[PDB]
Amino acid sequence: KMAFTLADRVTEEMLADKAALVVEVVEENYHDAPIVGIAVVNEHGRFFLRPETALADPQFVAWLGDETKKKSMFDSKRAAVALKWKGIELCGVSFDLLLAAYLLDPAQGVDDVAAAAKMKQYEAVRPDEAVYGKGAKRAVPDEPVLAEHLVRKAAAIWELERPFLDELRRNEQDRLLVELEQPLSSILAEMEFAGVKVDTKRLEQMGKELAEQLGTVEQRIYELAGQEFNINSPKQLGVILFEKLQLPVLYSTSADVLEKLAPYHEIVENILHYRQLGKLQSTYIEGLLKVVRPDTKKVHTIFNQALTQTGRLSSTEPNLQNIPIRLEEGRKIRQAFVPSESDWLIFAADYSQIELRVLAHIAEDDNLMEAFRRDLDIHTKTAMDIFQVSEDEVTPNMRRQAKAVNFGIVYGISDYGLAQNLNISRKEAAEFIERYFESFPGVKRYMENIVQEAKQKGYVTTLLHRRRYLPDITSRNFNVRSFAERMAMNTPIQGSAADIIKKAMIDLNARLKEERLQAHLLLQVHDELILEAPKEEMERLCRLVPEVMEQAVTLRVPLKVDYHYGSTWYDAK
DNA sequence: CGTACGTGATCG
Ligand SMILES: Nc1ccn([C@@H]2O[C@H](COP(=O)(O)OP(=O)(O)OP(=O)(O)O)[C@@H](O)[C@H]2O)c(=O)n1
Repeated sequence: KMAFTLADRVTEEMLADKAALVVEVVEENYHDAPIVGIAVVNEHGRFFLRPETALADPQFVAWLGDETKKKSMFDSKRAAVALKWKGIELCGVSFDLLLAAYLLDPAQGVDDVAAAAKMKQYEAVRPDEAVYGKGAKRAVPDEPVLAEHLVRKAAAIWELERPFLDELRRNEQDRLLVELEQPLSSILAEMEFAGVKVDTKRLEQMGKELAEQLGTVEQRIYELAGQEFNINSPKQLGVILFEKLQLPVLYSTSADVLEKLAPYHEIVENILHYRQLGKLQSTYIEGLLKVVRPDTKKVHTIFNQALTQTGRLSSTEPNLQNIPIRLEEGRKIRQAFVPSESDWLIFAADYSQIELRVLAHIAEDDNLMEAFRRDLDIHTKTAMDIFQVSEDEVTPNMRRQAKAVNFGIVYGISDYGLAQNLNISRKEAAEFIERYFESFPGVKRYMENIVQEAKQKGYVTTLLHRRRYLPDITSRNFNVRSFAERMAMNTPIQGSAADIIKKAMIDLNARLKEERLQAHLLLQVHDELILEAPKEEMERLCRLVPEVMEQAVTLRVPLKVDYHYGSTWYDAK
C-alpha cells in the first residue's frame, strides 16, 4: 500500500507551489464529463480529495487557477477541458508527462501513466485498464481502490518529471515540450471546448435526399443483378460481380478495382455511386448528428495530441479532419458547419504546398528552391522537367502524372507504389522516378542521406527536433526495411510541416490576444487553420492570419498561405 | 508509395 491522506476537506498544505496533480476523468470523451477523484502529491505528502468537496472550495479553485502554482500532470488537456465545462480555469501546468513521453518516443503508444513510468523502470502504478476495466465492463471502482490508484499516478508523475526532463534535454527536445507542445495543449483545449456549430436542419435535409437517392440506386442495382443482396457485403458483392455476372478478376472490390471494371457492366458504376452515397449518409450525416450536442448544436471534437508517429494531431468524435471536399456531392456536407454567433463568419487559411517547400529547404535542391522562389505551379514545373517540355506543352495528363510523382517523393518513393497509383508498369514508374531525380538531384542526395542517417543514429528528426525511431531500417526483410526507409524519407517532411503549423497556432493566438480580437481557432486540418470571427474582423484577419502562418519559421523558400472566408465552412473557399 | 478515423461486415 502507498500512504496517503484521504481528506474530508482542503487544507493549506495541499496548496503548495509545486505538486503533481491528478484530476481524474474516466469517461473517454471528457466533454462535460464527471471528475471522479483528485489526487495531489507535493513536498508535504500525498492527498486524495473528493471532487464535490474540492471543486466547491474557493481556496482549491483559486489554487487551480493560479499560474504561479505549478502542476505536473498526465494529459492535462483532459482535466483542463473537463474543468472548463464546470466553469473552472486550470493554470500553471508546467509538465505534462503524456507529452513528454510522446516526444521521447511516439512508438511506445503511451496512453497512461503506467506506460510512461515503465520507460524509467518505475512499476509501482497500475495501468488504467487494470483499474477501470475495458469496454462495457468498464467502471469506476470503490473509493479505496480509486483513491490508491490516483495517488499512485500522482506519485509516479512526481517521481518521473526529472528523469523525463533530463532525457528531453539530452535529446534537445525540452523546448519542444515547454515552448511548443505544452502551450499548444492549452490552445487545443480552448478549440475543443468552443466546438463548432452545426446546422442540423440542413444535415437532416441532406439525409432525407440521400436516403431517397440511395433507395433509387439500390433498386437499380437489384434490377441489374436480377436479385437482391447486401451490397455492403464483400462476400455477396464478390459473388454477384465475379461469379454470377462473370466479371474479370484484376475478391477485392476496392474502389480502384471497380473503376477498372466499370467498362464491363452497368452495375459497377451503380455500386460505386451507392457506396459513395452510403458513405456520406452513414459517416457524415448520421454519424455527425449522433455526436452533436442537442442543447447547443455544437460538435466538440477531441484532438489527440500524443498519437501520430510524425507529430500531426488526430481528431475524434467526430473526426473533423476528414470532412469531404474533393467531390461536390460530399463537399456540400461543409454547408452544415456554421459560425457560432450571429454576424460571424468562418475564415480558413491553408499553407500552399508546405510539404514540398519543407523538402526544398531540407534537401537544398537548387531547382526545387528556385521553383518555389518563382512561385511556380509545382506540378506543372515537375512535368516540364520529367517529360522535358515547355510549359505550353504540358498536357493535363502530364500534369496529373507529375503530381502523382510529387506525392510519391514526399511519401517515400516506390516504383511498385507509384505504378499502382498511376495504373502503369513498375518499369514505367521507375523511369519517371529516375527522370525526377535527374531533375532534382538535391532531393535524391537528401533521400539517400536521410536513410543513411536513420541507420547510423537509429532515428530521424524534424526541424523542431521531433524524433521517430526506425529500428526496422536494419531489417534483412526487404519489405520491412523498405517501409522503414520510406518513413525515414517522409517523417522529417510530414513532421516538420506539423511543427510549423503548431508554432503558427501558438503565434496566432498570441497575436489575436494582443489585438483583442474576438476571432478564435476552431480546427486544424494538418496544413490549414479554421477560425470564426465577427464579420467586422475579416479585413484584419486577411492580413494577420497569413502573415503569422507565413512567418512561423524561416526557410530557404517562402511559405505561402491562401485564405478565404464565408458564411459556412463550404463557402470559405 | 505517407499519416490518420468511422463505418458496416465479419468473426471469434
Ligand atoms: N534544448 C533544445 C534545443 C533545441 N530544441 C528544438 O530545436 C529547435 C532548433 O534548435 P536550435 O538550437 O535553435 O537550432 P540548432 O543549432 O540547429 O540545434 P542545436 O541545439 O543542436 O544547436 C528549437 O526551436 C526547438 O524546437 C529543443 O526543443 N530543445
